[PDB]
Amino acid sequence: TMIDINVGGAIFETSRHTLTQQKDSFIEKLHVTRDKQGRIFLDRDSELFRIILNFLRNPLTIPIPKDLSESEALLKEAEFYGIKFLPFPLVFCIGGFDGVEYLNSMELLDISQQCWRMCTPMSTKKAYFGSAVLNNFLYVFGGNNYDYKALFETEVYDRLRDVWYVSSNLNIPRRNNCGVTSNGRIYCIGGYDGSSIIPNVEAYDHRMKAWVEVAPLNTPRSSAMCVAFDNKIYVIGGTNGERLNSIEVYEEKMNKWEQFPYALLEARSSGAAFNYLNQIYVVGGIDNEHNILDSVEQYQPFNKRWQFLNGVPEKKMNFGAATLSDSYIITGGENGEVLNSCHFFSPDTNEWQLGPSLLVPRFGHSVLIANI
Amino acid sequence: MIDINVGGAIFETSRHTLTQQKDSFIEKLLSGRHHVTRDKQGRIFLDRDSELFRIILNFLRNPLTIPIPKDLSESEALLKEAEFYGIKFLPFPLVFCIGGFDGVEYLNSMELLDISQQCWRMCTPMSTKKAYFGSAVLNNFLYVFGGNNYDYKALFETEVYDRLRDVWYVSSNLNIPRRNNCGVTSNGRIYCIGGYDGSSIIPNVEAYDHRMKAWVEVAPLNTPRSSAMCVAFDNKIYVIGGTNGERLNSIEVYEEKMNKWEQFPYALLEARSSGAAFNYLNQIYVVGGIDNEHNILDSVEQYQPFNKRWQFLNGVPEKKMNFGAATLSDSYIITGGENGEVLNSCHFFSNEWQLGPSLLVPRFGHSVLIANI
Repeated sequence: TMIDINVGGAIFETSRHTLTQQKDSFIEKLHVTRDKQGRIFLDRDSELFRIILNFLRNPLTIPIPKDLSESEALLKEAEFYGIKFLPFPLVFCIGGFDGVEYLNSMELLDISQQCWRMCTPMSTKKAYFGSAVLNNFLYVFGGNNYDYKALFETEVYDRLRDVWYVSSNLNIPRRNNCGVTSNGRIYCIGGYDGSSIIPNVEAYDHRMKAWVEVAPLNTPRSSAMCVAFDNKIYVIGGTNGERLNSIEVYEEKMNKWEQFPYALLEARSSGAAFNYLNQIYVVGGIDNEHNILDSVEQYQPFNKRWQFLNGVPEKKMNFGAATLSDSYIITGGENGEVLNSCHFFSPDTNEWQLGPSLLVPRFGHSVLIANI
Repeated sequence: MIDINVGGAIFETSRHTLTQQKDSFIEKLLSGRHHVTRDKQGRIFLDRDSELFRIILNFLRNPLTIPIPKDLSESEALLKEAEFYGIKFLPFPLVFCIGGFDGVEYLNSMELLDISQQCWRMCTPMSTKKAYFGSAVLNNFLYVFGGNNYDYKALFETEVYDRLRDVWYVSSNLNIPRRNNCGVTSNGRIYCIGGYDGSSIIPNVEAYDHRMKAWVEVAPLNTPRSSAMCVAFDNKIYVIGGTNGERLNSIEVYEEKMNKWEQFPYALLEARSSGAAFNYLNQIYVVGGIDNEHNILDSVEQYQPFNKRWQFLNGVPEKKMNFGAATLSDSYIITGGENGEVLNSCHFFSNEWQLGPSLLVPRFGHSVLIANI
């Protein structure tokens, strides 16, 4: 059957099938407001709707925005309508160090082909940088290479236009800083400014289009792990001369860091932390006896203590990692040797499934997930 | 955290994991919208293969990693099983472009349309290079049968592509070798219709039965055709147009229940071969080709059974014949072909025509096949 819709004065003729192929989207859900001639009416931008409708008419073909603004405009619009351009996540592996060279190369996990393919490189070669996703653009910031002990540059990846661009500079150049997204902002936490280990924390606001400094950590930390959920930011472990087992909590709403009452069982840096439901996880890294770890710690809010789980199949530090909808993926790292190995963790079993291997073995790199 | 009982084996998991695919049969089960059977210990119970479920459950826990079957048997067993649960291993269709002729060489190469990168990528080639072969999908395996190259005017060989295992293998031989034969799947069998046997234009029709593992001959066409166009819907098979020396405009309908081809009362007014036919809802569509006045066509004809007549619609953005083409959900894809030059262009049809990405290797006499695993 065939629906007419009025979007911002423009009329679009389509079928019920086309507009509701995506369950629970806003357009599918839509007494509604109608125009004089009876048609469903949306006071939204017609041209953006047009592009989205052509996408829905053939979902094998992804829109190509004409510039940065329409690209940002389109993703925002699609989010309002509840539309996804791809029914699977895009898993990216960025930068790092290969053993002798710093890298600007990027790898994308090809679900169809069940392997990693080389993808679009960023402009600056670097390892050990903060990274995060904001409105499904990829952000990388800080880091170091052969020309600089610490960097202030921020690069941003626009997938739909397939291009990297240069964004705002960090106030304090640093490496081994932690990046996390919390409530519409990117936070840049701790690290090493080139001469000392710092407590400083910066926030990126996209309306401001700028990095601004916010409340610092109570303890300087480099190579800490961070994770954000439930309007809080957790910074875990890291090193200031000794590896730490302490944890600081940022109440986003109060711009205040408090000490977290429950330390790690194993003090560590250069690992990774993540979140599933109410629970926090910590994986890999290196301890204060300089041992590279495979151990995993889960924090159970019910019991208010950290407990170990089964470890990762192989020990590693300075890997790239990120959570997906079902899983947690881990890529590369170092452990005596430079690694290309990848594993998925399921909170359904707390076990680790082997994944496809990176084309270029690397550490000090990042993993980011785009859900466009 | 749910416990489920499959073939006596117990699996501990979550509702989240088992309901990720909306409206799958297993989601309907674990969401209370369909009668469930339970065991004494209370758990949901499924009288099915335990090992196949294990493989599927591991898939569901990480849908970025696709199961690799250990052999042909399990590969078929798994797809059949996933189909029962209503589960797909990929959330998009796999669109393949196979074989053909590039202008100078016959091809065994196959291209896969990469949705992520929005381009065509080279895939696993079949073992024999050929153009003008019949093709079809059956239980999400790709089949190719017949064809020709510089060494053979016609073929009886059938190759089959298994995507989960990423391998081609040989199947049963055709009874009558052909090139310029037409392929269709109807009620569990692949049909091989018409063509050129190496010596003449023939009317013969063979059906492949997967249980018997044999091509078995059935009722022939009333009129020999090579390069005809075919389609199956409403439990019937329609063969349209083609050539026997001159292009034809006649159309034959096959009733399986009577093993008989009848003439279709509404012929094309305009005769053609080397095109394509397809189905959307109740209507028959016919696209491109070449007429008896030797014009390479871009026209599209729709048959509306309600009004009992053929009508033209919006054409293909360009004229082409001997292209590969296939239907997706809501859409229709058309790739390559010839119009003086060998083409690599692609287009999607709904009632408009959208431009697509272009093939790596321009080709005609090839097929397009779609796997939905």
